[PDB]
Amino acid sequence: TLLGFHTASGKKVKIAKESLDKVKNLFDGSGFTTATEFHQRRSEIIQITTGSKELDKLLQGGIETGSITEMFGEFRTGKTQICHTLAVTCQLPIDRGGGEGKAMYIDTEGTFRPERLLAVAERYGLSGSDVLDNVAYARAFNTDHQTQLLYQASAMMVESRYALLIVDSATALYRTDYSGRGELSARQMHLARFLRMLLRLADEFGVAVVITNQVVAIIAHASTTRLYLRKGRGETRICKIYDSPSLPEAEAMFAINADGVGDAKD
Amino acid sequence: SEIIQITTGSKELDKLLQGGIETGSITEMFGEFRTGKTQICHTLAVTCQLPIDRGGGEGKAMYIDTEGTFRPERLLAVAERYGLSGSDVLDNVAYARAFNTDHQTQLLYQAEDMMVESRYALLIVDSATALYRTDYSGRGELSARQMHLARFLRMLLRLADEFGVAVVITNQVVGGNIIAHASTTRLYLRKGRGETRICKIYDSPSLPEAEAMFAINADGVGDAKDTFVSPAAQKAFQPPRSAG
Ligand SMILES: Nc1ncnc2c1ncn2[C@@H]1O[C@H](COP(=O)(O)OP(=O)(O)O)[C@@H](O)[C@H]1O
Ligand SMILES: Nc1ncnc2c1ncn2[C@@H]1O[C@H](COP(=O)(O)OP(=O)(O)O)[C@@H](O)[C@H]1O
Ligand code: BEF
Ligand code: BEF
Repeated sequence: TLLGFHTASGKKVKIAKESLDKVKNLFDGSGFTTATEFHQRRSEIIQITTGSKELDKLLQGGIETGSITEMFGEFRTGKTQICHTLAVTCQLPIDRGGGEGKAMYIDTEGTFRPERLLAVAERYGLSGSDVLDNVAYARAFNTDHQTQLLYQASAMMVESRYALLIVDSATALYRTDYSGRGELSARQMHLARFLRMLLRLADEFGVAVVITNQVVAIIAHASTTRLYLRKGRGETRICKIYDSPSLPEAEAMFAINADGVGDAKD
Repeated sequence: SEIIQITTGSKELDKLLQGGIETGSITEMFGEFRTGKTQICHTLAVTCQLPIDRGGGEGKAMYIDTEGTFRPERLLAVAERYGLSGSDVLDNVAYARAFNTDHQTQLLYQAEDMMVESRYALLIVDSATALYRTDYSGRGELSARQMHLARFLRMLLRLADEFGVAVVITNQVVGGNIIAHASTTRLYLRKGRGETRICKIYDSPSLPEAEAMFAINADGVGDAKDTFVSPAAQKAFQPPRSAG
């Protein structure tokens, strides 16, 4: 039993046994409506801002809740920085572009820094002590611990209201392919079950699931929105819509300032 | 009733099918990812509301989605493309999301009564196999799930034969395939070079096995120019207005 889900401040998060028994039936009555009712229901989907105007205009609002957003790219392209920015912007009010919910950060590469959270909170004018208490951080060392963290996340999401679930490099613990053959099936199964559990959580709790994928120079669901991060010339970073059920392939520009994601300061 | 054929939005695809999607039978569209299955379904869900002279079916559309990829924005886009009022187009489409095989099967029971009440012309089952391809670890359940899919296809055939609706099911491609037996028309969608999307008549009792090219523009399919309740879905088929 490793360290479970702690907060960015360091204190341990305690879970009631009723919540554990309430989510064990998970991972195992809707009717016909007119397309107008469903289009209205999609207009009610809370979308979390990213701090960048051009990025929010590219996504027509921001990170959509209820689905999986997969940000992939090369090293030092802004995935972890965008995750740190979202982990604080999700606590903003709905009128300010937030989700009014706590954040959840599953780190697999040891690149979690509460200092960036404090910086972006000072940017948006929030209490630095409150934003660190509304972010449940958990470090994962292997795939089994990752899935156990997902189980603990399902247990936690019922007591308190969460709006964002971050999986920083979900493939970091899976891309340890030092073995020859054989593991390419078991690891694929584990990753597929992990993605399906993420989809189940996103559908059940309406939480925006944002996952990070390292690309050197997977089985994405049809509803998954895929973003590709690339470095341009200078500080200008380019985000492209690789695949989206509702958005066509387009590009936008953004930058990473000391306070997080923003527009390119030319 | 006489057989109506629905315009697919692409001239080459309409001439390939000698009119378009045939009603009363099953049309199985299968292919890889990002091949145009969901986009063709979205285009058909609006083109089936056109008058018979314009290549429509003069009936409401039914969209049973299983992957969360139903966007009425595409319907509004293709309705503006065909010059139809978006309100009447979105009001004549009954949408339902299925989460498991049991729900996907039970939705057709309600669909029967819905087609009894109001006139429907198109029943879309987007990824009818996605909930059945949940092999996961049970990659050999076979007859356990083969009997459920058999009853699902039997109900699809029953509805298509009784109400004369065009049943279009989507299949994802990477004991005997009962889908190949239950489906009359079979289209294979492949990705050529670039936006070159190749649609091939893989099997048809009347249409020859030929191929055609098409693309997915911002207004739908086109040619490369070289318990379970129902609220307002119970309303009758309202013919779409012009709004232009
Ligand atoms: N304290 C900081 N102030 C401003 N920019 C920073 C700071 N720390 C990192 N960055 C920027 O963020 C980028 C790091 O991206 P990161 O998200 O860590 O890559 P990855 O997606 O591989 O995790 C660097 O290019 C750097 O310019
Ligand atoms: N709004 C849009 N404008 C232009 N092209 C689009 C739009 N939405 C999707 N597309 C194109 O349609 C394709 C999606 O095909 P789709 O039918 O969703 O795949 P599948 O058959 O796996 O469901 C993408 O490759 C994309 O290029
Ligand atoms: F911290 Be990362 F995603 F490289
Ligand atoms: F939208 Be899919 F992949 F049918």
